[PDB]
Amino acid sequence: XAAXLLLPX
Repeated sequence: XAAXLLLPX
C-alpha cells in the first residue's frame, strides 16, 4: 500500500 516497499503493502 503506502508503506514503502515493505508489507503489508
